[PDB]
Amino acid sequence: RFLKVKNWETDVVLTDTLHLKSTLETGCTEHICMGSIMLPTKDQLFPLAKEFLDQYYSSIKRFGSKAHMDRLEEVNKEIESTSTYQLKDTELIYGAKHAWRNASRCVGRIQWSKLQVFDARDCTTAHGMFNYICNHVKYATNKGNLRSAITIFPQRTDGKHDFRVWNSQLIRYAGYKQPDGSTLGDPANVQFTEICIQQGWKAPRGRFDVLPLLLQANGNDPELFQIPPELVLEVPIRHPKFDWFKDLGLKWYGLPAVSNMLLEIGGLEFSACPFSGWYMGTEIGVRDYCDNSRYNILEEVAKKMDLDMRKTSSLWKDQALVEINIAVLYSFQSDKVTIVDHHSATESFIKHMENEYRCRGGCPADWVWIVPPMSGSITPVFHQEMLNYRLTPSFEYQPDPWNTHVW
Amino acid sequence: RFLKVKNWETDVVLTDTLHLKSTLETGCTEHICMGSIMLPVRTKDQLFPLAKEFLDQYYSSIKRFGSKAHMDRLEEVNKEIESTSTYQLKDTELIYGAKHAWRNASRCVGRIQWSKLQVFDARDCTTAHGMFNYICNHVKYATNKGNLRSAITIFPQRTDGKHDFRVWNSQLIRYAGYKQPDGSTLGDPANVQFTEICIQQGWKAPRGRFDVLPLLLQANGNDPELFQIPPELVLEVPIRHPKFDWFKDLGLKWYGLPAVSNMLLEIGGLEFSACPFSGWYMGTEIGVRDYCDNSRYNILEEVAKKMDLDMRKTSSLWKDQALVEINIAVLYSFQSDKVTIVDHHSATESFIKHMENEYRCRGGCPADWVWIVPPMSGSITPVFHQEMLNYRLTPSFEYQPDPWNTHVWKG
Ligand code: HEM
Ligand code: HEM
Ligand SMILES: Cc1cc(N)nc(CCc2cncc([C@@H](CN)Cc3cc(C)cc(N)n3)c2)c1
Ligand SMILES: Cc1cc(N)nc(CCc2cncc([C@@H](CN)Cc3cc(C)cc(N)n3)c2)c1
Ligand SMILES: C[C@H](O)[C@H](O)[C@H]1CNc2nc(N)[nH]c(=O)c2N1
Ligand SMILES: C[C@H](O)[C@H](O)[C@H]1CNc2nc(N)[nH]c(=O)c2N1
Ligand SMILES: [Zn+2]
Repeated sequence: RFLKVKNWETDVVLTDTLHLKSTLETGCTEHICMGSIMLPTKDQLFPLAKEFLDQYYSSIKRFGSKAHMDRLEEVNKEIESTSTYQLKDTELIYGAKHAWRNASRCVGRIQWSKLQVFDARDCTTAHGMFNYICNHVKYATNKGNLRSAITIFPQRTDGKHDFRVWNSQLIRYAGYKQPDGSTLGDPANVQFTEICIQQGWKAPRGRFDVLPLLLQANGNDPELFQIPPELVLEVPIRHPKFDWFKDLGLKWYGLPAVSNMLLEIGGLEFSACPFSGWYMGTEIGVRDYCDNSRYNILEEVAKKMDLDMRKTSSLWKDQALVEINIAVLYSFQSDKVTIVDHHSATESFIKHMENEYRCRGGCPADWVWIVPPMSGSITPVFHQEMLNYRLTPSFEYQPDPWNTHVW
Repeated sequence: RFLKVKNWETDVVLTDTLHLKSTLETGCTEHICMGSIMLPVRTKDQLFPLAKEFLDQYYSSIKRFGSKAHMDRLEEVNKEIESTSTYQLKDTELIYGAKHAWRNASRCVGRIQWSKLQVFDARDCTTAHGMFNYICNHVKYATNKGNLRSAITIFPQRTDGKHDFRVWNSQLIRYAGYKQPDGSTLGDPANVQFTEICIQQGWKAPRGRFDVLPLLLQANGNDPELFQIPPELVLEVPIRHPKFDWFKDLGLKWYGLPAVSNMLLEIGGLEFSACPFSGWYMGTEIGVRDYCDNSRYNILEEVAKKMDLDMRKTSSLWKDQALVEINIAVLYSFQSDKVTIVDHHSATESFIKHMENEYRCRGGCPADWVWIVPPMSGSITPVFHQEMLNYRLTPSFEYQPDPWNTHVWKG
């Protein structure tokens, strides 16, 4: 019930006590570990509010104070009466920053306290949503000098009036299945693109078409908006040594921005809360470019490199993977767009974990996600034991809205 | 109940019912997942149900469940337990149990091979000298001049825990590590403590970078004794690279036979505390972990220097570049010497076909994703994208504490 984690490279042992405050369930039991599974009213609301306000007032050294008691007081009266409550600005910013601090799959949490929070709780239409998201995108992009941000739309009320961004990230490329049988563009986005054409988008039918946003205000049917083209910073991918690389015609966008998660703070649920930081190079160069079900380019790059593709044991895939990843990092750095390589990011995460252990008594961390998808054991996180558990405030996965929406 | 796992690359979904047979615990709870934690004297009482569970599995596997033969065997074991407090396995039961401990080993990517395992029954062994002879014969049979064959040698079971057989080596073949007064290490830093024990026990250390360690063997709870494996039985591979002619001059070599000797084999509640087992290497074990871990031979620097990579910024990915070349070299070397080895692409692809077969015929395949995914290039292997359920089935292999921590020295 007080637990140790050991680093097997360095022999450092840390004691975790923060897990005792874990709220939600993990999916695991005493009999089965589900560590690799991607997706494992008034009465309930008052304890969630209390738990949250206690942690808030504690964080500002005023736990137990008259101002603490008066606030539980007020939120209590407000729930009783209105059956929900409204967070104060300060509470909303604290909640959002802690939802990131608590994101156990996120390697970049050393940054967690430097998060610009945009309060869009006064938004009422999808046009208003579109405006807020363009401003978020412009602020966060900052001409390539990226800054972390979140934009928080109104909280769920009765569940019939949800705000949702239908897109999974604010910026993604379209996918279209061909007469050919194959797929042009990103195969991850084929279903979403169909909904877009079906809601009226005029698809340019190219390999790298930025999808339009599909926004849902107050439970209405979602509407389509194109992000101003000049606000989507993209990077053409070249290689520092291979002049033929540019000829593949690859590009990626600078801003990773998740838009389908649910932010939960003191029992309140913010179903549209797009957030963004900056990329770790492997995300584009290993996953986006090299997954077999994504742009799947390994074979072309290997062929251009003239490697022996006859046998798996020449490690042609591995060789080409490294080159692709050198090209991503080089292209972002040349164009001065913030990016971090997986060595430097995971080293920061170990420093972060030590800080959180020391100052907070723990850091929930999901090893399956924190260890990079290439070169795992040459990053320090591979060697680091991690305990995974769920603290609130949190970001939660929620089902695709086209499955929920009644039109 | 049914549990589902999905492959995110293929959309294949599998349904697991086998987890309903697990009883041992995971370390996890509804509140904490310990899936990345490395490590998360029995009464007649507990023993008969364990024996019964095993014999029932064994008899079902031979299509004789509930037979007279089955009922007779239960009766026999039952009487033996209450008369002598333990029992002895038949040879057929021992073979079945050892094959199943491998099939159940959720951290093992090589399990497509589980039903091909040569079992050496060393239960008539009584002394450390006899253990040495048996382990030499295992080495020679398993090596097979480079055409490696899986095998396991099983020493007598635990009785009161005061008479245990133990191999003190963590693997049958490993290199010595010596800590120098300046704080540097010569040879394999993973084996420094064990090397010091050997030297203390009277081993005359060559003090080179690749000295094969002597066996340190404990029979019947006695003080352990040192033995050197005949060097002609230790097959080694000098490591060279197919295009880089300077790679040979790094002076690297490795041994061909990976042979775990510190684990405990549990079969129907009996504990085999000395049960060395061996297969063949996946290239990354040597080329990623043994050579490139910072706490092991740690050669990335020197390799990238010779490749003249840009080393001033990690973002040149120099470490990744040198990593791939080292791994090509390990595989090229073993292949060129006709020593069995498997690359991580072939091995994971075979593993996925084994896992799907297991789901169809057995209702599941417990698998530890943290260990199954290779330590380089994880997501270009198909296991990265495969959801896995980890749970504990018996017969099984378990970790045990190192014997120098628990041994009562007789002197
Ligand atoms: C600032 C730089 C950041 C870096 C380098 C970074 C790094 C990453 C990486 C590599 C992942 C895994 C993504 C994947 O495999 O698809 C991730 C996941 C995540 N990060 Fe971050 N992060 C950053 C900022 C943020 C911010 C600003 C937030 C929230 C405010 C956030 C919350 C999350 C969440 C919730 C996940 C899990 C996403 C999912 O389940 O799909 N991160 N982080
Ligand atoms: C035949 C070829 C085999 C291959 C290619 C193979 C592959 C591997 C690999 C790569 C690991 C991880 C090793 C590590 O990270 O240190 C491993 C773990 C393991 N394998 Fe195998 N395996 C093989 C045969 C065997 C055999 C014959 C047995 C037992 C009869 C066995 C039982 C295990 C066990 C118990 C582990 C976990 C080891 C531990 O916790 O340290 N495997 N397997
Ligand atoms: C804020 C942020 C920063 C940063 N550097 N990178 C990101 C990546 C976000 C992301 C981009 N594409 C895909 C994803 C995937 C999981 N790889 C989304 C996903 C899918 C599924 C099935 C489950 C789940 N929890 N998450 C996530 C976000
Ligand atoms: C039979 C077999 C086949 C094959 N291809 N490879 C092997 C390798 C075995 C091995 C070699 N060095 C080191 C190990 C380590 C864990 N990396 C032993 C270990 C350490 C710790 C702390 C825990 C644990 N369960 N196991 C295991 C064995
Ligand atoms: C099945 C497995 O959980 C799934 O492939 C995971 C593995 N680790 C991951 N790690 C990160 N960072 N992102 C991911 O999408 C995944 N996918
Ligand atoms: C802390 C973490 O569990 C540890 O480094 C693990 C990760 N995965 C591994 N996987 C294999 N095959 N062998 C190992 O030693 C490890 N070590
Ligand atoms: Zn778990």
